[PDB]
Amino acid sequence: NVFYRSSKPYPVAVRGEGVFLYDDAGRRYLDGSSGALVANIGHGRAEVGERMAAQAARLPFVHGSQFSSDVLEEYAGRLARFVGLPTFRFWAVSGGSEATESAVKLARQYHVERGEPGRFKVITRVPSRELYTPLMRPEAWPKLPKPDPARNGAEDAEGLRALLEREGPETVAAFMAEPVVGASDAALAPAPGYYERVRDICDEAGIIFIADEVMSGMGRCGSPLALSRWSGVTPDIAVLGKGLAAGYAPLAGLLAAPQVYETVMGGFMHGFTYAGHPVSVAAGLSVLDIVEREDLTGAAKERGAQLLAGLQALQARFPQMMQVRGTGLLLGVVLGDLIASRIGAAALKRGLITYDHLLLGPPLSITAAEVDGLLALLAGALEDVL
Amino acid sequence: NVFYRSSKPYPVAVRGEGVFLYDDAGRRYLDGSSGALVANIGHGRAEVGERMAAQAARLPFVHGSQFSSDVLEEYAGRLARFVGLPTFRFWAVSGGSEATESAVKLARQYHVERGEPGRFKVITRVPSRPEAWPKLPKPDPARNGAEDAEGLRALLEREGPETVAAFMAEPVVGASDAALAPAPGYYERVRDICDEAGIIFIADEVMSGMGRCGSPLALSRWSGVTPDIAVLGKGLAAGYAPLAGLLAAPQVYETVMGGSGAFMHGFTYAGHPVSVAAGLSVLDIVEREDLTGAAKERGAQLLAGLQALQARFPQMMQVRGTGLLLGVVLGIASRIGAAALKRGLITYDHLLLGPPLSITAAEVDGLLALLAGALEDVL
Repeated sequence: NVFYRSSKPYPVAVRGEGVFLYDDAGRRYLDGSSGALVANIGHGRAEVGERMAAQAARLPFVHGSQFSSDVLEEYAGRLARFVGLPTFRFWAVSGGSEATESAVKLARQYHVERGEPGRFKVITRVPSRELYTPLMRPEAWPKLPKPDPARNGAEDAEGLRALLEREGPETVAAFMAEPVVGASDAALAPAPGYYERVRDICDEAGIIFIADEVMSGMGRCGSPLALSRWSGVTPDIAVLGKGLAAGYAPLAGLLAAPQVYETVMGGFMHGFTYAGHPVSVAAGLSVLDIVEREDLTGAAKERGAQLLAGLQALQARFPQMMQVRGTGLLLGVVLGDLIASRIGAAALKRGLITYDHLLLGPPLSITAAEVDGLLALLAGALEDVL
Repeated sequence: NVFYRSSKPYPVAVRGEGVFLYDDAGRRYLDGSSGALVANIGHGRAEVGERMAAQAARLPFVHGSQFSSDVLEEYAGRLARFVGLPTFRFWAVSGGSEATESAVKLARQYHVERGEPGRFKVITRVPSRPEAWPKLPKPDPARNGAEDAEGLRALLEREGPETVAAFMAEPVVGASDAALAPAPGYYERVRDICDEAGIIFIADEVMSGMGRCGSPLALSRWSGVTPDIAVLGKGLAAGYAPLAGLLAAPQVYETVMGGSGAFMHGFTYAGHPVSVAAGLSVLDIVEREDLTGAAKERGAQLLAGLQALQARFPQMMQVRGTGLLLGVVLGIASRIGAAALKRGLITYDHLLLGPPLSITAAEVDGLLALLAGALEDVL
């Protein structure tokens, strides 16, 4: 009675242990992409399950329009401190899209509250009521060129000033970007100096800098927030998701600078039935305890380096691997002729889960031996197809 | 460090037990609207917690583009059977809006697969591009059910059925018009009109379903009528997990699968094992404690209580109720809600009421006593 996403055959999963998944045929798979870069701390954590059970028995649900909860109050502070934004305000939601839309809405409202309704444009980067209707206009979404990792970071970032100049800085509300790109361009990352310059340009222009960390955050890239890898730069709004509760509960949200929060509170949103959901928040808190206790951020750095080195080593045997990239445990492989689905299918056949581009990112808790196993499975898939 | 929704006070809740909530200040509140008609089986069900914990320890997450799960396969069948749509296909998502969005996209894709891309309009009903969303007048229970529904056919002829993909409606209206329900014969006529027009009938039971209105699905109260797509949420996991979804008739499912063979690619947590496990546990309880039957009994008691109050407060222009989904039309509601909260009663010119289906007879009387006090304060 399941409405499958497509007519293809869907294996039925029955168990998840660590970095592995098992189906109802006994087949075992190494979760090379943590599902969709979601299962950051691995599968089968009884610790998280116990925490969710305790919250369900104590206080499972309250609607945010009526009550806050002790677990949300606790988690908000814990999360803010972990990511290095101790004074920021946490807006909890159930998914990444809700979190992203909340961020955009907030950026727009911020300027309207300050008496600057002319600021409505939201700049985004390739390849990633009456007060809000301007966001519906095509002109509200100007595009910044794709970053060029081979160019001096600050110089590359200056492209933002150029765009602002032609758009008219007084018409711009914000600039939103994934510090390290996800699926759109597998693990593409700007050169050093890029975000430091972006932060400064945004401050000069008076626009809100939104960091989309839905995929790159929570230790994934070897740092609490990937943006911090660039001289500790901090955004005005950080968007979180997927890895927040690491697959244990539908949890996402954003962290807003005090200035932004206070502006909107003076003079935010209504729906979201499960926004701030106690059981889901408890899952996030338990996951955070683990991320910190096991120093998975540090683990992502070490294991990420090992996996990247392995992918680079494979290029000699498979020169069809046009480019290999990685920041922490968010890596990418660009393929070409001297398909990503063809190699993905072959990988699955061999028991390797993956996301012309291949996005890789196993659980931050993966062991060194398991990283080598992942590489061996990938080599087999490449051999089958190439 | 919490980003509150507004500058007003948001008491910090710390415990939920049965139909009661308690804050860190010691205060107790009677959850008269189950939050937002979400907590259908009451608060603090350790049973559900244990089921979620067991799932988290066994298989917490798989992405639907890669794997299905044994718990989802189990739940899909159990849910389908419980709601009276045993052969329907379950599409799981994490929230009501995702479910409704999915239903509309499915209805539109259905016609595209059949070579009728012109059918793009989705008819909805007041007050639940503009031209793509025709509006049917709100129901009039004072009018004959079939007579009232006939307006849908007239609207179809006005719009041109060849340009319509579906008709979506809440069997019993929610907050838009507190518990407004059509007269007998309404949906029976709707079903026939849709069949004749060849359009998809979508029943939005996100608030009205899962026993809320004294039936597995509220639509069934109208001669067992079944939709082509039933949208569910809220009461699904009853506040224990963000879970929602839709059940599609085999005809609809097979048409998409037999055509392009693909539906949707978004929704990271769609089919989420832990949330689905909560839904399965909630379903076990709903069936075991016959909460659908309870809603009918407790609902009749609460409605009678509201009608008695109406005799005292003529400002209560209308008092309505279907199972435990009730409404009070005033001729104001906001002030009553504020006065009620001060007295310890949680509420949703309309007042929507709907306590947990597990509420006891004594607790219904307690709810009525608190409401009476709030009414006296304002009226």
